[PDB]
Amino acid sequence: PLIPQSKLPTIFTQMSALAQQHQAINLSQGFPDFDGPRYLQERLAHHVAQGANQYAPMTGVQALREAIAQKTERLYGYQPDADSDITVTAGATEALYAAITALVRNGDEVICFDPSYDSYAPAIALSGGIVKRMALQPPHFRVDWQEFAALLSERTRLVILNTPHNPSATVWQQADFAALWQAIAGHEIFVISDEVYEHINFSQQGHASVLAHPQLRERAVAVSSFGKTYHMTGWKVGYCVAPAPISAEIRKVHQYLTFSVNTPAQLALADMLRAEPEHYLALPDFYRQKRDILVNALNESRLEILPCEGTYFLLVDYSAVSTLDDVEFCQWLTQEHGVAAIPLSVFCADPFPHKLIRLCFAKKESTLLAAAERLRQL
Amino acid sequence: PLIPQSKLPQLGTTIFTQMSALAQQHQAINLSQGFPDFDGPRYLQERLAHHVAQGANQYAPMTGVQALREAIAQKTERLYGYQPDADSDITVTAGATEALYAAITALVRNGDEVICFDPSYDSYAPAIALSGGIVKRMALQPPHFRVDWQEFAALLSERTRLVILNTPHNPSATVWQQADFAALWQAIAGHEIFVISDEVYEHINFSQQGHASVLAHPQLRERAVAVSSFGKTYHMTGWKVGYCVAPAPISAEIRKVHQYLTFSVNTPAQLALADMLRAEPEHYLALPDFYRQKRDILVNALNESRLEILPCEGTYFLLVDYSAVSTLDDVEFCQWLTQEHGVAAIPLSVFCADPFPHKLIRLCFAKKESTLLAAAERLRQL
Repeated sequence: PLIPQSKLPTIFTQMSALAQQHQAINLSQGFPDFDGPRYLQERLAHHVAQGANQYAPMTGVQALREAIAQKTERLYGYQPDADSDITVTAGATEALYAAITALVRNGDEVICFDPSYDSYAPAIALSGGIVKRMALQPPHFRVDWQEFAALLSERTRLVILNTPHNPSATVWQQADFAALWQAIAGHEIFVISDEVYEHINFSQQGHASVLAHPQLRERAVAVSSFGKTYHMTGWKVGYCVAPAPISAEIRKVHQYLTFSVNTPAQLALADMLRAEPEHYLALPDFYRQKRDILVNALNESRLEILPCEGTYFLLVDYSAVSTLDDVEFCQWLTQEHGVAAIPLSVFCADPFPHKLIRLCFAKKESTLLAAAERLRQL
Repeated sequence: PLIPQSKLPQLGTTIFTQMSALAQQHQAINLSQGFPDFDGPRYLQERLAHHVAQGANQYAPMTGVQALREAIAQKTERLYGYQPDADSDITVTAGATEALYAAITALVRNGDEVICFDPSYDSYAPAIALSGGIVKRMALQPPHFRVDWQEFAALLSERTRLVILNTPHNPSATVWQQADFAALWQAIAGHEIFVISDEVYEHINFSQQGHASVLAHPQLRERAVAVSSFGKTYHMTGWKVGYCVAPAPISAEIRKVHQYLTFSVNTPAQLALADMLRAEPEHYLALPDFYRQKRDILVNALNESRLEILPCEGTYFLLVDYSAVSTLDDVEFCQWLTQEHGVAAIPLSVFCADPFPHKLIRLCFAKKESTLLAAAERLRQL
């Protein structure tokens, strides 16, 4: 038995096991416990039946890329080229890995922000990139542009940002993108904007996308996730929008990663985009309702809430209630009050000196109400 | 305007989409496409809809749905005589393509040398390059494309880290026998050389002994990765669901990569496939006879044409030598054939990194009887 030497030297699985062993309300898992639109499900079955089950084009089904182009135009006032700027991928996860892999060379420095979604770091490492982390500080987790400016070097190749922000639930304002552009304008720095929660922004101001900034747009990759937008994360279909030159390099990697993406699913997704276009304009109110169920319960609790601007996650400060560290507090919470959450420390590379936990409210009303009742015991 | 330097200034192919475009322009029988022109099993499609309807549409486990991994485990045991561990040895991926990229990315470090065999499936090389690995090619020779073990031994070095073999072999339609795997073990037994066996066409082996898998060899097994594709087996290439079998330690590393590649794969599809595996195991057991019938339609047709055929031992591809018909190189010949005789084929030279001094073209017989009969009637005129 020959053993490989890892080129990359379980939390989410503990919580669901502890939540199961103690019948705790699951608010840790970052996906819905309700299903998606059946129109989409119905169109999938229709395309499978019509026999559209063989390889799809490498860049994605034509109808889908064109439908995505139109959506982009309606939303951000600019129309990408459907044949060269849009690429369908097996989930946003693959788009991120493809974009990162296409842009990061050995020794390149990539600026990221913590707390962070855990998939960026590994991809950057597999391409031999160096991660430079900015530690966003609670409660507002705003980007300290002066700290940012200091992280730049001649090796800075890419900036990966996530907005709305998982796990902090904060969002980037138009002004933040303006500041990013002012900071990287004179440098050869690419931008990857993880905007999978693009339709879950509670500001009246609306979602501020990198695609709305004319200059950043020409040097950036926007990543979206259908699984996240249509409440069906297991469908694994996403895409990225980027200038032709950049999308071309994303495609070179993608083509050998998976080559093509589930064909029926794509056609179904195309139908959904064309049949119910204003569908996402409703998601903000849809999730704001769910968010408040948890917020109102926590206002009668010794637990404190941080402002939730986006994503379907919420941050809670348990200082007044306990002295334990977040990881073990969550274990205590699950075991003593039947509510499972995720400690914010698992999203940080370096020590996080705070008493914050992440709660997901992308759940059925009954789940949120049951959670609310238990949160009110603290 | 920012333009990225490509990590792959490696000019890439459009040979397949171009042949199809030429075929439709001249309404030619398209035998160049490496996928069915008929649909998959109805039961599989039904079960997909069933799981979608039952709400099984959220993230599946990172290593794949538990039920699919066990069904694969018991299938492996029945076929090759050994039962892998369902939890640690099997990993579901979004197509064999991702299983290959993941396995290759997890084992190839910068500078590592990987031995490959031409003619070759075009996805191995680029994945190796992205990990900074060095490709060392063996040029299998017609008519039998048998491995030259002396040539192989010569390619080995202290930097050889991996051997990628594809059996049944696309595009040569040849296969590895039990003795070939025996030879492989003898050749690499003393070095830190891992093996990746692309066995997507494992259920399309026309041998009397049947498909010889790397998984059937006790020693090669604990240092190898077998790659499978459900899309190939169930005639629905667009479903993109594959997997790889490897020892816990190797799977552990494949998984570390896969997890950040796609993380999880279409959940309802995985459950649908598991049902298909448990419910109708006979579907793959009858695939050889199913394809031998389609193959023979082409074999008998050209048995009077002046074109010659080489032995097709596996895959749903067939090699045709056109020496007695034209002096054109294979690329110009396939164009001429599509335009003048209405039958689209793929030149074998596009599958080779180095010059291929032969007049061979690849035909795909994974087509409806009506498609194969029409092609047969046209190939007759040569």
